[PDB]
Amino acid sequence: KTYENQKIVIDGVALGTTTFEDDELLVLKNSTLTLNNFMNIKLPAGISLTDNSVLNINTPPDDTPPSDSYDVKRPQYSMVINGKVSIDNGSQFVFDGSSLVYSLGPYASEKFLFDINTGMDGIFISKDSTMRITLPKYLDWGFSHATTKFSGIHIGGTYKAPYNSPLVILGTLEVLRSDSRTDDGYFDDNLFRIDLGPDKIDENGVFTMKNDLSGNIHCQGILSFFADIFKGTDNVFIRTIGFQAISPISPITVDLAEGPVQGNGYLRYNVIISQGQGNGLKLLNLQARLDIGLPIIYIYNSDNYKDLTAKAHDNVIDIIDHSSNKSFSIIGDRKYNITYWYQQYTEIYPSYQYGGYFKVPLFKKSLQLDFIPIIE
Repeated sequence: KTYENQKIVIDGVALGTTTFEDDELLVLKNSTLTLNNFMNIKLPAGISLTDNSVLNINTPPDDTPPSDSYDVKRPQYSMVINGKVSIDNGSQFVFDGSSLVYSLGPYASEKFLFDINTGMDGIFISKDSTMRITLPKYLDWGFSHATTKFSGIHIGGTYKAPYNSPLVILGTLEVLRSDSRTDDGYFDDNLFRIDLGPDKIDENGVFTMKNDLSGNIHCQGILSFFADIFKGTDNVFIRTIGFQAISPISPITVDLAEGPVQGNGYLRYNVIISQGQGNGLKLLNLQARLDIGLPIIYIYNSDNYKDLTAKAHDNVIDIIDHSSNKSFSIIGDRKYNITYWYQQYTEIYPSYQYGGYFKVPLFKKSLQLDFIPIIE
């Protein structure tokens, strides 16, 4: 169903349904389409906006006071877009989920689903355009609290051989929190993980588009990478609270001004990298402060876990593998002095980091850095 030069608001309660389904590609040209009062959006063929178009999705209002037993009996919210996403010529996709307020983090992770999972045609935002997503909030039990259940959203697609799912963000991708920083000035740990990109990238498979991640990328959550979505883009610049490179990533610059995260009485950065990472990662606003824990965590496997160590010189942080004698550096913006220590997980007490839309491999080891005072 195509829409031309129109302004239509489609309303679930007026219509008598909380499912808004469209089986054909949802095409907008010079139109503003608003979807209010829907609990389920299913667009298995994707959306295609152009010529100053606007897709507005607003989670239906809720005045219910946030409670535990309400969260159990709550209907589920789910928005799944498949196929392809295209936003061209100054168009916008504006999702707002602030009306959705949960009492506990693990409940938010199952009663809220936001899944852009495209295929061979991928996600495309022209540099004129914007994709803006305002998240729900939850009141307790965030990333610095108990394990396993970590709320997330996915922006990307799965790989289906031989077709990669491309990610082309020339414009603005912006994910916002609907809650404010705490009264102490920091975002608290009531975060969403933002799974960006595909599960894997076959450099030899087909790209209906090479990836390009040069646009305005600003995510108020824990970004999560499972494939090297940055290879082939120079001068990537990401503003986020933290991130999670579960696969090695190519050179980018990440600005952590919105970190560190406040939770359970302490501050910490949420920066994880994994085995295979090597040279090219630049961090901005990584503060060198004793009251901030875990500036960098490095997850890996080894038969001799002591093989990986860390040392900082001035503003450079070196991760050293003494087995292979290779080393790689993370380049910050201040003078750092660090110590390192280890965490080791087992097949029966595993670590799955902050979770993932795709199944996170088991990293039995974890090299953890911490700030120590600088030698005069």
